[PDB]
Amino acid sequence: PSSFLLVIPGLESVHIWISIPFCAMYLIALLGNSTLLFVIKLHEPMYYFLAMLAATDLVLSTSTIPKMLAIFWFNLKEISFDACLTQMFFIHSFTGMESGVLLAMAFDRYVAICYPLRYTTILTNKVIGKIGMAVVLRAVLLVIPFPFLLKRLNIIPHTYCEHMGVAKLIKVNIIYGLFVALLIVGLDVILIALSYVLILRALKALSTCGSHICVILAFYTPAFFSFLTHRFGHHIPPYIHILLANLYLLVPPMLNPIIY
Repeated sequence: PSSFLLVIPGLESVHIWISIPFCAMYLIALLGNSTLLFVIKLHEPMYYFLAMLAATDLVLSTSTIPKMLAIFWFNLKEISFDACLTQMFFIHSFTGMESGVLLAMAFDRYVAICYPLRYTTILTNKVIGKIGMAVVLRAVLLVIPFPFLLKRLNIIPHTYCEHMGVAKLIKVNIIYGLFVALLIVGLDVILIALSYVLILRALKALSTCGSHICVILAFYTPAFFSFLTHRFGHHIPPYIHILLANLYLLVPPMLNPIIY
């Protein structure tokens, strides 16, 4: 096909009033990430990982809001196929990178707490760069097959091209979609838990790790809520499902810069 006609389907009567929270959240996220990157322009590995997280988060947020805002305001609901594939790949790759960055931050905190005297000699600008490149390469490689698999095979009740939503237009893609979740997100939980049990097994030094727990709580718990509502949420009408997905995707960009 040439174009896709995107469509909150239940609340089709009033649409201007719904766009105010999304516009405000996008502006807040953009301003916070811009300030966080500007302040660095503090040369410590943890701050490097924080900067990478902020940059990836900002680029992810800027790739979904404008289409939704345009649909809400200008009622221009046509998206080219190439744009849909690009948006899908960008969204999924940036979610994977964000998870990888969180894992790297946890590792840095562990190596700081358990080895306070060998913290600099172990983490070297070269090794940190290699770790970051490895995380980016893993995310890109694991996100690269999705557009190809979809292109191997016209109304979307959503606001952006989601792979699960687009795939409804079956029994094979879901296996890989579940495998990738338990490789870049499922393994992050295990490694973070193992890096926290080891730290606690080892007071002021334990309070520096407090801010990093809030980010995990604000980024993982919405994911668990979305997973539960995407597997047992049948009685709820679809517009609630759309609002919940948008909120779960958008509020971590709002919360992250305000915490750090």
